[PDB]
Amino acid sequence: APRSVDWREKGYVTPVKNQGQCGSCWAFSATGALEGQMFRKTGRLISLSEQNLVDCSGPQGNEGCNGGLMDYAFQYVQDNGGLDSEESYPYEATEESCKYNPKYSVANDAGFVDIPKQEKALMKAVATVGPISVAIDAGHESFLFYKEGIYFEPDCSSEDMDHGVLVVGYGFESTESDNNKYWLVKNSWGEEWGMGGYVKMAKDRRNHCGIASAASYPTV
Ligand SMILES: *[C@@H](O)[C@H](CC(C)C)NC(=O)[C@@H](NS(=O)(=O)c1ccc(F)cc1)C(C)C
Repeated sequence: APRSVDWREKGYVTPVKNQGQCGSCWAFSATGALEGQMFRKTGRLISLSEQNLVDCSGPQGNEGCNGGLMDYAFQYVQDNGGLDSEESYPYEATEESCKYNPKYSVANDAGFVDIPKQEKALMKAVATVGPISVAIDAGHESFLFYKEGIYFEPDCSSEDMDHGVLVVGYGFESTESDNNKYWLVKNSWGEEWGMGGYVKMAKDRRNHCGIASAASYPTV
């Protein structure tokens, strides 16, 4: 792979969003990955509806504000034949009945790819595909309070992830030979969290916080 990647600079990434007090992280992770792949296919970046996924993707296994998986969201888009735009189907931070309208669909996918569970494969996918949906262990106050720099939490688990986010690139701080490496991660807690809503997460430390444990992207 390249030494560093940032897909924001290539037009693949919408602004940071805010899931509110709803356990819909998986929906924001899924729309981010689909936004990236639809841009790769068409050259147009269009913000996608998390509310459409929250309300409508139960049949694929999601549970609205009580949690879900990005792969189940990619399966819904395939099954349904579409996903509405954010503008047409705005986010309400609470589960409601399904109001999908095909007139306003702006995305589709034909399934998904699960990445092998290690960071060299994750890096290859980020470099060759675009932004990648991942699950991490975010369940520490250090993550809530993160401000800047490379996040490393001694008690992070590589097995027990609870929060879905989006890898948009990677790189290094300091001189290269220090191996001060990070994943560039878009969160869905608003731009006041973190570094404008982003976090750099420890890279190449044996899958810190599980970032390579449940990584995937949609096939468009
Ligand atoms: C993010 O907002 C979600 C918060 C949970 C506590 C509702 N996290 C998830 O949906 C996670 N998916 S899951 O399948 O692991 C899960 C975990 C705990 C739950 F209570 C429900 C579902 C995340 C890994 C996407």
